[PDB]
Amino acid sequence: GASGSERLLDELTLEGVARYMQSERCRRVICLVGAGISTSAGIPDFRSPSTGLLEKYHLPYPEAIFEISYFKKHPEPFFALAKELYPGQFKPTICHYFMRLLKDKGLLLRCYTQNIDTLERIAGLEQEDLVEAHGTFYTSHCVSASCRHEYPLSWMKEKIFSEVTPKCEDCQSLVKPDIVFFGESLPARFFSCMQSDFLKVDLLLVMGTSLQVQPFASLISKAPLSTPRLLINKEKAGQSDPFLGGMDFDSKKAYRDVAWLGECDQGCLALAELLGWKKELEDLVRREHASIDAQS
Ligand SMILES: Cc1cc(C)nc(SCC(=O)Nc2cccc(COc3ccccc3)c2)n1
Ligand SMILES: [Zn+2]
Repeated sequence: GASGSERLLDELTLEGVARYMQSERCRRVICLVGAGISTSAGIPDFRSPSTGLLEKYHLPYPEAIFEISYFKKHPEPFFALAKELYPGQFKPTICHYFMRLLKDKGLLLRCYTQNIDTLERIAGLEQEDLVEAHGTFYTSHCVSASCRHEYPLSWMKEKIFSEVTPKCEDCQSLVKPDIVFFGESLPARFFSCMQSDFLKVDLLLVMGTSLQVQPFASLISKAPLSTPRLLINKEKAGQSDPFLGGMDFDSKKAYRDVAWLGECDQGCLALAELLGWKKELEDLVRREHASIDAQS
């Protein structure tokens, strides 16, 4: 039920969420994550103005570089932009490894991500664990329907840096990263998984997303009425627009939604510490970071 029935959280705080998580009531967690979980890895949110998408690629207009139609006839700008924005290193954040701990602890049902940077995979989430709602750079495909040859990121990276427009070795068609361009539908996996997972969820962990991009944002409304929802984000997000239901953190009717405001790494660290996981998290991160730093 809603605010009229027995609530699952004993209090609407990070401390209440932690007690809930270590109770028998909470077995299956869905993470919903966005660009906010990767900024501390040095990957800007290209939707944040302070980063902002300087682009004299001589486009007929700015949005074209995001459009699938334009890409297919003029791919060079996109791949030039891809070389410019290519991360200098792929080191997942404390937040990413917190989700790996969730997996290790048997609590992770699914991570739905809006990010295309592959850090969830590098952190040790497996394909079965992931719904990459906006696609990913991890794999690319020949765009010809009769071919659709798949290429790994290692192949696409070399093409991007060598500034050679990637073409299929089998048919010489364009090869496109598996990211969702404007004009493309979200992956079928998104809708298939959503239909099943939200029947099974005990906790929504919403991290590093302002829940402004649809249909990803609508995911929070697919939770059962009783399911607690914890937002870890720099700003409060997900409340209904008073002009145009969503999160209710602060009203007298609030019963299940909690907002922890700050950096995602710091919120996840705080939650891990409550859970008694801080040493485990520290050890995992320092080990994986050391390994990545030492890549030779
Ligand atoms: C493995 C890996 C490799 C790379 C090139 N980038 C990343 S993450 C950093 C990042 O944002 N990169 C990037 C590259 C190109 C375009 C855009 C944004 O424009 C679009 C255009 C169409 C669909 C979606 C987004 C962003 N990760
Ligand atoms: Zn092909």
